[PDB]
Amino acid sequence: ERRRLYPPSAEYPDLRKHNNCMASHLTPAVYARLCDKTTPTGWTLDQCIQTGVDNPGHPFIKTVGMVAGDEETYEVFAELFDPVIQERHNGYDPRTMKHTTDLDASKIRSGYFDERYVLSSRVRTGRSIRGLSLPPACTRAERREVERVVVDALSGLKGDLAGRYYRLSEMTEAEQQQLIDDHFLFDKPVSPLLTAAGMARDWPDARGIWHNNEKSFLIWVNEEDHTRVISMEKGGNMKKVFERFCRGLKEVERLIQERGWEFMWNERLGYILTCPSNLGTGLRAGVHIKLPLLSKDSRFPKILENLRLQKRGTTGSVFDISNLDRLGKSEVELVQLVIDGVNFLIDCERRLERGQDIRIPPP
Amino acid sequence: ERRRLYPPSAEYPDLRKHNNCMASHLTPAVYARLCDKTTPTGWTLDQCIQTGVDNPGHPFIKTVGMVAGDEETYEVFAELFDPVIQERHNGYDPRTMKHTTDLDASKIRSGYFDERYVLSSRVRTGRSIRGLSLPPACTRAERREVERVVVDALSGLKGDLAGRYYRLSEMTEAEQQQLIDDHFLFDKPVSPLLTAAGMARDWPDARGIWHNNEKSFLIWVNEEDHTRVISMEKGGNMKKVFERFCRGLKEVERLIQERGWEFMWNERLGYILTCPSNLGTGLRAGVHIKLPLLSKDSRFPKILENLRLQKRGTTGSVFDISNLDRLGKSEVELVQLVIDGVNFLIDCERRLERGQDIRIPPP
Amino acid sequence: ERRRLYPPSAEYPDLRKHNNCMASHLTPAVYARLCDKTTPTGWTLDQCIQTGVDNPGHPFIKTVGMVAGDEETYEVFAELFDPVIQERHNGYDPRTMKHTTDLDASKIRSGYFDERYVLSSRVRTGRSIRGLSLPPACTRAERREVERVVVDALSGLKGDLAGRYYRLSEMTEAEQQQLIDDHFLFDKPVSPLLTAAGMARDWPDARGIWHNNEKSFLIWVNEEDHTRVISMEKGGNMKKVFERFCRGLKEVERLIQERGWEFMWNERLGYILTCPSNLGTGLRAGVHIKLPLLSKDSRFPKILENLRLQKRGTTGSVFDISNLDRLGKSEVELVQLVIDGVNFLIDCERRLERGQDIRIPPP
Amino acid sequence: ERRRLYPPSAEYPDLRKHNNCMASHLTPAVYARLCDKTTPTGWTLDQCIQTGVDNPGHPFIKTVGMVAGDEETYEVFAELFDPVIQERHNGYDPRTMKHTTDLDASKIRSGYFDERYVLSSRVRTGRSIRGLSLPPACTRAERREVERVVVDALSGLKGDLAGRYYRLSEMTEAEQQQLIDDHFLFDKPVSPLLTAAGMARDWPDARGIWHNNEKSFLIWVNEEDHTRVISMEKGGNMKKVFERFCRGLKEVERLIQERGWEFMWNERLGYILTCPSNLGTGLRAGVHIKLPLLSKDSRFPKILENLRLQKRGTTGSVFDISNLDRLGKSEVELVQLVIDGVNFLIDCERRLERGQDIRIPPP
Amino acid sequence: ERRRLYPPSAEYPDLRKHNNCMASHLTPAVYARLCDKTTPTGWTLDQCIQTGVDNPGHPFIKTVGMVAGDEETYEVFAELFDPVIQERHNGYDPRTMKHTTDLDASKIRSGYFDERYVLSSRVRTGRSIRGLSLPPACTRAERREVERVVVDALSGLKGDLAGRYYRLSEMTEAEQQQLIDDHFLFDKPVSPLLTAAGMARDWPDARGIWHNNEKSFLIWVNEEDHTRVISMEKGGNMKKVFERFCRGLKEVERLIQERGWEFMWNERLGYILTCPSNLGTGLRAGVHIKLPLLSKDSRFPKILENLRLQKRGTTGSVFDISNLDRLGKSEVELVQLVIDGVNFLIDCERRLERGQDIRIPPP
Repeated sequence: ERRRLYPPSAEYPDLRKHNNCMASHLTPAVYARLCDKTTPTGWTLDQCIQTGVDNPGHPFIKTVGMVAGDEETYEVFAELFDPVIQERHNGYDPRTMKHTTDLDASKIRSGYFDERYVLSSRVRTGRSIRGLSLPPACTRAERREVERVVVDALSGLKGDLAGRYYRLSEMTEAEQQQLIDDHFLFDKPVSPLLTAAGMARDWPDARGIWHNNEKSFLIWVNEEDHTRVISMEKGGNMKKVFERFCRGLKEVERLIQERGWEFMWNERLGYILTCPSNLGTGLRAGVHIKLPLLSKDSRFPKILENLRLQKRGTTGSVFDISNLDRLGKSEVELVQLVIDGVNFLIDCERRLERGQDIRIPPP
Repeated sequence: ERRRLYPPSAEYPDLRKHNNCMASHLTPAVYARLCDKTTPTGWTLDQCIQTGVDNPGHPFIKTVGMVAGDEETYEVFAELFDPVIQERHNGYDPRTMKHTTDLDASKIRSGYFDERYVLSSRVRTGRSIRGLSLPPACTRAERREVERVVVDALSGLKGDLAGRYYRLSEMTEAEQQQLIDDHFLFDKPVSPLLTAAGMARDWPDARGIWHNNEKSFLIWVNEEDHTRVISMEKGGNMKKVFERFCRGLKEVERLIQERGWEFMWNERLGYILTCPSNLGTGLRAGVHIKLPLLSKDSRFPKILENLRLQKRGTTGSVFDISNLDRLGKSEVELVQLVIDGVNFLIDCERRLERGQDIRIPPP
Repeated sequence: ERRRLYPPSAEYPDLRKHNNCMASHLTPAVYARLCDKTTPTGWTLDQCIQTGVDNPGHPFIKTVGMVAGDEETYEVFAELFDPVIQERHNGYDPRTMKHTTDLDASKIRSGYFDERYVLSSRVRTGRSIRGLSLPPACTRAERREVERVVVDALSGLKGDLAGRYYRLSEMTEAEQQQLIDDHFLFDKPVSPLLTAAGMARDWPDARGIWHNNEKSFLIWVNEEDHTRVISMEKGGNMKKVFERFCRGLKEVERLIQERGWEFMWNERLGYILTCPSNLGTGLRAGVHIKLPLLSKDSRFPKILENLRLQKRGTTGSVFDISNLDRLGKSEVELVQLVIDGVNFLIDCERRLERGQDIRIPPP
Repeated sequence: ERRRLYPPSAEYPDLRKHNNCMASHLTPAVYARLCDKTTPTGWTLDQCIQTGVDNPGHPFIKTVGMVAGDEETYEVFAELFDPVIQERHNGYDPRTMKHTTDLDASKIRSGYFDERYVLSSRVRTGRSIRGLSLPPACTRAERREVERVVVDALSGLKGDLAGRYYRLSEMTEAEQQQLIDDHFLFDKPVSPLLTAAGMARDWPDARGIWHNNEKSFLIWVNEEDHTRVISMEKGGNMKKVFERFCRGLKEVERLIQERGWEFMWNERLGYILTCPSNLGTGLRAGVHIKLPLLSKDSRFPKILENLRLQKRGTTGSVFDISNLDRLGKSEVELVQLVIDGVNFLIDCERRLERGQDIRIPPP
Repeated sequence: ERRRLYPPSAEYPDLRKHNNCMASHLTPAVYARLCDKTTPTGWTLDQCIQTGVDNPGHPFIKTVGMVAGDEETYEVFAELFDPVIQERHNGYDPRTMKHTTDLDASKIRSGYFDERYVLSSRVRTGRSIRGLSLPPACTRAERREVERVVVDALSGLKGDLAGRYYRLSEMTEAEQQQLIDDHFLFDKPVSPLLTAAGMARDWPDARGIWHNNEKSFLIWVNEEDHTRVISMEKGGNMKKVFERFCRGLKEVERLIQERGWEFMWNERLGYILTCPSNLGTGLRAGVHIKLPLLSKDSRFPKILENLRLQKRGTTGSVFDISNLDRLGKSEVELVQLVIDGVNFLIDCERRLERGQDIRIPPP
């Protein structure tokens, strides 16, 4: 018409007191360029950066501040998304570098941990369906559809990979309590970032938990991403949980492809997930390890950072140790790196108990 | 094209375990009719009912579960909004009945309260600018624009109605602390209903507080609605706060009309506000009254309900008493009703202290 | 799209210190309603009121402050234009009242003035072509087209109504000087209202003067309106100039209709002209009269206003006296009114010279 | 449809008696090509060349005759705009040559003038906001928005760069008179070129003057361009005014970028301004110098032209001397050139007072 | 866009020296109204009136000057077409009056003519297919389609109504010569009106002649209208030719309706034909009568006009006499009127041969 739209800079957010990657990498020129662009489904830049805008963040804990709604979001708004990935994934370049996926689990070697040192071992990743929007942008119908696809695929599961599916909509109090006792049930998201991103709409509609009979295979349906798969065990046996995880993943992929649905996947980004931090693989191979003597030493965080491992709470000297680079390295490579780090910390703790000096690994 | 959209019932929310007015008055036929409709600005039915869907509500505390984004929202989605107004406003009919606005304040009579019984008196309402979207749907540019209009209008304020404007974006810690000490500053919304409605996006951008020099006139800018105006005093003098409130309101209205902006207003709904519960007038004429003997009696809530008054916390026998019908009665009529109720409770407390029997007013 | 337009009140002009009819009759509601509307040709409300906005006006001299670009302008923007016509034409109502046109000139009676009292007599009106835009909105091609139509029509003029056409584009200095000596040439508009209205664009392209051989018929082509026709004579013989004017007008109308073009004309407005002040007829039947004794008396302006006559400069006691109501009365009725006023002033001056008392006519 | 548009040559203006660069470089082929093209905002070629068409110009004083409304105007209508820039900027080629901007002010050397010779020194340029239309095409809302952005940016100014902002809309008579006495206030544009270009619409709405406390920093808001910045002092100290100018410019740029707005800027054109004559830098570094003996000599204009300096009125042998090439050379390079010319004229005047012969500098 | 279309009066034809009904009933207002309108198929007003424009006509022989291209042409351009029908059909009013069709042929009574007086008798009308455009606007594909439909319908003809179909495209010279000898073949149209109307495009493509075995039934395919049907005989037996004509017409109509095609027909206009003169019925019941004594008398044309009969060449005192009102009267009524006129002329000639005086019938 003849009326004038608001200038692109008139919609520019106030990012003076923000400390997330979105605010750091957002410039007036990029916002002006990407204000008009829109994904085929309907996701806009403002909806992409709403989580970063509403949450200023805090120093010493830097977040991404961005979410995605579709596969096209990483392409329509690629100009802003690429530097965020660059800074979040230690310099990984989506412009030219190509991600490699290796989920065979036939390359895992050794990696058996001491039972006293390691109490539990987990392998966790996420997946999303290609034809349906991401949790920030998915409507109620699409959230029902992803649940239906996952339930239909997981119904045809046999062998040790056998279990049931519980819907939070009609979850009874007794089974809810037993799931809480098993530390498998997920609550309504309360983090301000998730709520601002729109990952808690329509709760608990279309949200479900798929539980294996052996209590080793866990599936969360559209709580933070379309599917969150976990293979866990009480002990230090990473090879068995890794092979169970890969068998379940390939079985689910084959079943959904047989039904006609396909996982989100791109050559340059890997497995597409809603949060740009979890990209490529989404793997967090964690370990609940108790190393009091090593935790006493102040050089322990530096040594952990040298091998690209991070520590988090479960404290009683028991911590969860997980890898860093979700994107840019193969899944089996990530598993090998995390088991190597765990073994290095195990022998360091053995030396500390014996009093032997520990050599710092190269960064 | 040739592809099929998701059926309107496929997007229908799961309202089996919801206890808000939105879920009560939502039917598959209405959702099917209003799924395609959209306000000129862009507000959809799903965005209208998202707050109700995400918040199931609780029995004995019934909420509306709906919000509006534009003036057209009450007209584009009128079919669903009308029964909600009907049930929320004690049977007020927006189909045929017309709201009457009387902000002259020249009809207030008597209504002077005892200083010992009443500690404070407040008159509070809300206003919104016609050309800009409501807080649930307003973008950053529109939230800046409403703030600019209000600040420009309130700059030209003289007499006793003189004060300053503090932006939460650059509010210093000392003045923030003094505002907290004055119980005037508003925090970031934490209620799940407000957050789900989208009333807490972009915080604290474009949010401000306008404070009178005499500490009697308070303006909140786009915290829950475009403008929240309060005239308060420490005592039981309702006529002075009412006249100050009306003078400020008419001065602001004249100033914005001089600048070219106009308040949202419809004949059938009154003053348009984002929440359908606050409609017509948005008045909450409150009183901080301490009636221990009356509070001891169990018939006190029934007596309060007879005169259409409600009690809320500030306890120490001190309660805030406010009117009920925001829409369907004139502003001066609401003030007269609330002062009549306060005087009735005052004489009831006097009788109780003297031991005299109290006659229950008709409902 | 998803971006937000500027609110209609954001474009509202600052009319605090304006004293034209446009500012007086412009309200935020009307501007909001008519901001989106646009004539088929392309004329907007802002272009209609630009002349009023740029020119604040002065007290004691009130202007219209509005212009039109097309015939649809009086219909597309009728809501704002109607009150302006109401106030400008002494209460004429375009909503219901219908204008009557009578250009026969067979009803003129008496109206012969004294040669000593009256030095000159003029009959002047304006016309516009239906298929072409008004001077404020007409482009260069349309301004060429109106000139071509008028020149082709006036070429086929015979009898006493015979003359030539001079284009200001190639007007030579000698004929320009002789036209100035004849007080017929028009200069480039310098009034701020006309320049702001856009009536001086592309000068002197497509502007011309058609001059009769007898120096009695004058045509101005698109200087302020499409055609400005004048029939003038040195004396007090109104019937001859009126009949010459009507003969020329009907001859030109018949010729243009023969060629295929038609004058702008509406039942409720009469002859459409660019300025809303000149509507219905556009007649200014003027007289250069010298009445020193009457001009000395201070009641002369009131007496002139009683008969609906106005005085203007040509002073030496010589003034131009013209009618007031362009719209709402028939052309012959306007001529009768002006000749009646002139005769009344003539007999008043005769009485003053003889010393006789003069009776004030009813208002 | 089936109806025929007016041919592009039917709209071609009559430029036979025009002597501006627009008429010189306008050809029927270019007009035919660019008649249909339109900037995203709505600026057409006819609106670009209206100023040239309405003003034929005069020999010995050649004007540009063109204006721009948007940043896209220099790209949508680049075919016509490029030769105008070529002829106006001494052969600068926007097709291939790239403009270089250097506003550091750390390269200025020497350039201190005698106090008796030089009475005042000024550094003046213009800036425009990227997201808002140029003054010829900007609507009322955009003119308000540019003023709001500039006022908000200049509010956060400290140090010696501290001052107030006066709006001409509510400028009181006393401060208006004192601004006139300071020769800082700007009047309503009366030049026919500016009025025809549309640079005087809506006066004095959204027009303001920002005045430093030290009376050295002057900002004009949307009088001829979005911002007109001046740093002036009474004396011959060019380095201090240059450093103050650059500090103010970079502070304002940083503040607007912090708020989210960005200055208009292109690699091939430099800083975008409405008039094509003022491009690249818009710098007019002037000096009020009194050289009677040099002014007596008839070779003085040639000597001034040799160094690319021009003379203008303030006469009493006092003239304002300013550079020529706004575009094609760096800002610091322009300052160095103008100070070199002033020093050359100073030593020439010293020689003339001493009677020494003066050597003519190379052209 | 922003460019201006040619005004509707700029396309107005020069009808000063035209004497057809189209020019008589065309006014600038009607042309302006109907310039934009267009039939669903694509027929415009200019194409409707091209035949009238190109052919000025001649006094004493007045033509219609209009053609139609579709059934919607009589409705889209009804405002201009209606007065033409009014004047052509002796005051028939298509606005309100409804045409009645009676093709039963069971109401014909008497009407047997003398063999010596009458040499031949013909009944001729035209028909058009509803789904295909009229000859002025029909393309090559539609002209092929009408021929295919007519040929397929007429193939299934038995009894005395049996014959062949000859295509002019491959008509051999011998059969062409024999058709010429039978005076049945039609040549390429040479009348300027038909050529200007577009009724001679693509000749002789899709043009054909269907000839009965008994040489009594003649069909012309898209020569001037879609179908031209004739039933002729050598003698004065009108009842037999009328019944043969009606039997053939109803058989063809039933056959085309069986195949799925339907004749053009409207309640207010009757059978739709391309030329507005031939409307309602298109009947021209002619008779080749030789009345020398009556032809000698000068009152014969007036007497013929009294009964609504017209005379035309075949002279040798032999003339073709036919009815006038194609539209407004029933087909059987037209046949009765023409046979009554022929019988009246027969008895008048008998009286003239016997010398008896003849009484003039009422007009």
